[PDB]
Amino acid sequence: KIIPKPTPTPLSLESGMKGENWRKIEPENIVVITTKYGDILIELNPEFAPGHVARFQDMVKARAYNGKEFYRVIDGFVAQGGIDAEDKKWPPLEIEHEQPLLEADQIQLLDNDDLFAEKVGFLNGFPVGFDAEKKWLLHCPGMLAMARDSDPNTGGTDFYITLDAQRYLDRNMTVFGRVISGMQYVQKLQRGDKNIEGGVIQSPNKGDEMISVKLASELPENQQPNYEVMRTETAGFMNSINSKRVRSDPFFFNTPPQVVDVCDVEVPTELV
Amino acid sequence: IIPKPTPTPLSLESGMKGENWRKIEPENIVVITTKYGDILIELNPEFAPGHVARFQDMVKARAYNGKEFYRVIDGFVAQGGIDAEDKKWPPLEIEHEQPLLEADQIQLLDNDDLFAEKVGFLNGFPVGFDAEKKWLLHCPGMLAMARDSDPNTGGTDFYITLDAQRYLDRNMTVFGRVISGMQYVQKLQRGDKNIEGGVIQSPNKGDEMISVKLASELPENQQPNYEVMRTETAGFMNSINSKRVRSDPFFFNTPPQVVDVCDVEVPTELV
Ligand SMILES: [Mg+2]
Repeated sequence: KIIPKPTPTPLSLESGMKGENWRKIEPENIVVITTKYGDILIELNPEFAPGHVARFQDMVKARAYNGKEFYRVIDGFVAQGGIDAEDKKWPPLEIEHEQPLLEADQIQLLDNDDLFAEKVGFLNGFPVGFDAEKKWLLHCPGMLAMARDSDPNTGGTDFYITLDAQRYLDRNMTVFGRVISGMQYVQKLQRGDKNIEGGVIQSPNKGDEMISVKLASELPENQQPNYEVMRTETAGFMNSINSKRVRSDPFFFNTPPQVVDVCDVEVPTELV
Repeated sequence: IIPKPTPTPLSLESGMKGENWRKIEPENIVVITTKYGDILIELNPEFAPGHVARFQDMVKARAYNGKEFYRVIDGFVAQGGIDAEDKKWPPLEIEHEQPLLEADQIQLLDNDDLFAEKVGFLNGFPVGFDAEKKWLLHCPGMLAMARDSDPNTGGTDFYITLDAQRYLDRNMTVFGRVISGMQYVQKLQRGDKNIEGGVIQSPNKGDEMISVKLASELPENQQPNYEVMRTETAGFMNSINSKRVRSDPFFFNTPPQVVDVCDVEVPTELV
């Protein structure tokens, strides 16, 4: 029995210690992956993939990922990890590769070209593509998505983090999170070889361990890492875009083009 | 200021792989030994002969041995070098671009690019060009020379791109590409971009370049022999079209027939 996708919920816009131009990340949507290198922190996105977020939370709370491995890692591509097995406790999910575009959705359009989509921009701090009917998350670097088999509804336990942009995967995979801290540790993960079992790390060697995985909500509040994200629908966010397009430093005797790759735009995200 | 010399064409000596491949000359292979493993880089005197010669001189003088990747910003660049003033190594004239030659056999990428009107490949390197000039692209895993605001101030300290930094194109001397050990570059100790521009702070130190050598400094049978596919040949198109045309039923939404010039992998093999 494949688990059907539930209805999406827009991300909370609760004001934080910062101005009304920022939103609090809810603690249940913060995942802390502890590796020997340090902690990888991820913001989950139930606005695009509520079914996968719920599943991920369940597995994390159930300690299902503790001691598991990033068993498949290809440099410059993705770092993939999970239970590396089928478990009757965790049946497959319906794919959540895109969502209906809603009238309430406040997308900040990026007013320069993109190679893969006619329209790209930002929605609640996440990079997105959209058309008249649909919206989807972009496979920018540091995005969390669910691995699957050829049939779309086969994902549900094993995930990957993008090491570089993989835009060709857009609208074919369930993206349900983004890295907000510790991306450097993802980059330290033991690599496999793409020409050997598709990057699966081979015996006698094993991928680096997920020593523990928790939700911030599992910690007592006074130990919870408090994160806030700039609201990308505000005028203040444009600077984060115009700083990369308009480069006036005398360093440049050849003025750079007024263009920025949507996946290079950094959304202000701060620990509070 | 050391003036820039005339560019020199890359060797097209055929290898074990055949006439559609070229051997990389050992003098144009740099081996950076880290605690993680070896980073190998192919130098490009076709674009930056002056910087290549300088870099070769410093490597042979063992000037980089025991030095650090002292400035590293995740997703940006890993910068290393002597991190000091040295009278032995005066600044070089910038080599940020070269005249486009009719003899240049550029393989044009026939899809859009965000930063340049024409992009493609020249002797296994990503390039941009117009009517008059050609330049190397700041794709990931490219080696370039750090400098100050004045163009002719580079010459000792270099950086390796961790991700594409195309906005730097035509403003910096790019003079090499990583051909092996990119994963080790990604393991390098990081600094913090909001603290001294990513310079790693005491008591911590950047990871050490334990040794830096040219392959040519080794005896022939210990030299790593690398060959690169000639990008002007028809065989190279697959490396492009494999990523543009994805017909696998895995994709129920067929990807657009487009590839970022910096995502194209030029066949490069150890033999
Ligand atoms: Mg990139």
